[PDB]
Amino acid sequence: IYRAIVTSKFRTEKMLNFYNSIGSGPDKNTIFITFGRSEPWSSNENEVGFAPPYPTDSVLGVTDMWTHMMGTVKVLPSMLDAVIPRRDWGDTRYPDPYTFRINDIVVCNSAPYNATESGAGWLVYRCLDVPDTGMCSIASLTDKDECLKLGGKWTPSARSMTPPEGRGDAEGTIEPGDGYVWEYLFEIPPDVSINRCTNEYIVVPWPEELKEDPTRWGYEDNLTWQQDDFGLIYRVKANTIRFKAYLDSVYFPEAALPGNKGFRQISIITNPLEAKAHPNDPNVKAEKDYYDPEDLMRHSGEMIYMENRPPIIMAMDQTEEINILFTF
Amino acid sequence: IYRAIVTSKFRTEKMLNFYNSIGSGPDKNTIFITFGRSEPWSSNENEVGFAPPYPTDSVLGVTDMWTHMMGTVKVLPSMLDAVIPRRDWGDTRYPDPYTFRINDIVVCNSAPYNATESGAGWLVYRCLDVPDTGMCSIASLTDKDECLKLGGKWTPSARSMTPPEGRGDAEGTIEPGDGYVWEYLFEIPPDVSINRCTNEYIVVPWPEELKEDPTRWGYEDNLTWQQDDFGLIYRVKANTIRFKAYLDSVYFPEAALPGNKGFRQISIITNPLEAKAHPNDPNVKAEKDYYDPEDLMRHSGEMIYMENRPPIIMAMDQTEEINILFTF
Ligand SMILES: [Br-]
Ligand SMILES: [Br-]
Ligand SMILES: [Br-]
Ligand SMILES: [Br-]
Ligand SMILES: [Br-]
Ligand SMILES: [Br-]
Ligand SMILES: [Br-]
Ligand SMILES: [Br-]
Ligand SMILES: [Br-]
Ligand SMILES: [Br-]
Ligand SMILES: [Br-]
Ligand SMILES: [Br-]
Ligand SMILES: [Br-]
Ligand SMILES: [Br-]
Ligand SMILES: [Br-]
Ligand SMILES: [Br-]
Ligand SMILES: [Br-]
Ligand SMILES: [Br-]
Ligand SMILES: [Br-]
Ligand SMILES: [Br-]
Ligand SMILES: [Br-]
Repeated sequence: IYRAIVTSKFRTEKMLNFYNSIGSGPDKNTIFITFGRSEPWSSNENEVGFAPPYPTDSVLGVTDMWTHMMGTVKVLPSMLDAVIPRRDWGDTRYPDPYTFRINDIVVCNSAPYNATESGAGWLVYRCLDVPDTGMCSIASLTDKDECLKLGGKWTPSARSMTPPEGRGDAEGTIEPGDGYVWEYLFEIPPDVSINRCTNEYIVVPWPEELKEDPTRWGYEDNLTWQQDDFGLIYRVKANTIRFKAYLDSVYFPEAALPGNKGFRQISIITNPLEAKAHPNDPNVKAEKDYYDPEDLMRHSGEMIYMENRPPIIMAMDQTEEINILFTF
Repeated sequence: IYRAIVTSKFRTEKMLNFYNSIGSGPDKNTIFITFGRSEPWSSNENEVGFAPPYPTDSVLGVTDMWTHMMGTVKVLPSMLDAVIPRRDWGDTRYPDPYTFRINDIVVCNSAPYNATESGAGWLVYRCLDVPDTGMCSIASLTDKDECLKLGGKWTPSARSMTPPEGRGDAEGTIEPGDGYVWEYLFEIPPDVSINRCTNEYIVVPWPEELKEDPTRWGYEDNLTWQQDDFGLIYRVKANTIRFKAYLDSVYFPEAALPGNKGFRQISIITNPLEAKAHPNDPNVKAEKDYYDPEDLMRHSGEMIYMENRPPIIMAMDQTEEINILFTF
């Protein structure tokens, strides 16, 4: 008899609680990324389009993971980035380069066809309104607000004749005139773009990092903080965390030996405990940065994510980058 | 390209994130439950089978929600409960009352058909093994282990003769004889099974309260604490939280008088702010236990949940139990 819904702001909430929960202390969580394996999938595993087996969400799956674990890397917050699907205004290398949709977060000033204010990093804007005529996804209802009395995912006809520029009005509202409307959100720093961003995704700072260094993210001229309190991740429907962990082979010389067939498994384990002598002892939370699986209480903590992929070669003191996408 | 996924523990992990993120300070959350709208949805709202319209997950939705907010109550941890689907052994008022599957969580000792021990609350066992002979999701798979390794859930053709009793062996194993293995999990105190549980949901203690006082949850003999660290919610794949809160008219005189209109909207705002004298005044995260909407800065916080229902009359000195489900 009751009609309820979890609003998308809940998807962001989860993502935030998770990111905030991480910390040192018994009151906090420590997550460890893990790698391991050697037993090659099959012969034809180095082929192109080769899909290894999915990981088995089961205790046998978990143990089959812990058995092949070769080492562990503590994941700190500075390695987690709230990210959203990247969409550059006019990138014809993908679909609909000029036609968008309401609430679509579009990036600008990242390419010659984005160039709007050199010297600044990528500027990200939100699409508030679009051109009248178009399609309402479901049913029909089309005109000035025919699909705006209910507001269903609406794809317009006419295109964006031009990228929005600057930081809009006090509320970042910009009216290009092409029948579109945008809201200036923020500015991504060069290094962040270079180091953290990708072709698929961009980074959204966290409320905290935003409140501490506003100008850094082109968030200073912003007043919507008097309302959202640095809740940008909320404003752009961010609900995805992209990791960025480097495997320091310099740590372990175990597989940094010539041959090596690399590992094919990855897993994120939360709150694993340090191997105890007398099993009837007080469990200890693992808070160091690295660990030898044997130095870790097998099965301790919770395994929230397992990954299977082709083998990855590791050298002497060669640095290997690990990235994963958690969604909420 | 890669073959990876999130395991069941990830969901539990999210629920725990939510529950633990609540409190004071900036890295924690203050959740309020709002109740509002006195004006009828329509003249037929009091008619049986009447459902109002689904709320709209849009800024308009929130503005509207606020437009009609009558009051808001702070949500305390003691009000949230990790709950899992409830399946009572023997409840012949439902399907498979004697036929279970692997990993099913059954409840015994919660009614005559369950009775196993006066002097103990509900005992929640987990089905570990079942009769070899039976049927399978995919017909062409007339074999346990076959259907076991092929995915499909196996349904034993031989029913469970008697309900599992006691706490079992070392890890909690129990074998009546009907070729149905069981694993005792924990127990549920009356004060909880009576106020917290429902027909389809049984409460499961959170780690800290399982720690704070074990024997209470029949988790005393337990040894898994030497590894899972009171992570019971993980073992049962608990990802749902149930809200138990009370709306006292006494604190909202306005909204109540000998003849009011009631309230038809409930929603949840995380981290709202109190009213400001002026827009630039630093943001004052609202922590009081209850607010009149006017005392809160409109649109502050993040509305992660909305819900509309027929009117609920809020007479003088009468409290209303407001329940809310959250799935992660
Ligand atoms: Br109902
Ligand atoms: Br830390
Ligand atoms: Br399992
Ligand atoms: Br597990
Ligand atoms: Br850090
Ligand atoms: Br286009
Ligand atoms: Br970096
Ligand atoms: Br933050
Ligand atoms: Br931060
Ligand atoms: Br150990
Ligand atoms: Br699940
Ligand atoms: Br947590
Ligand atoms: Br909206
Ligand atoms: Br909103
Ligand atoms: Br409490
Ligand atoms: Br049956
Ligand atoms: Br009965
Ligand atoms: Br109670
Ligand atoms: Br807890
Ligand atoms: Br607790
Ligand atoms: Br205000």
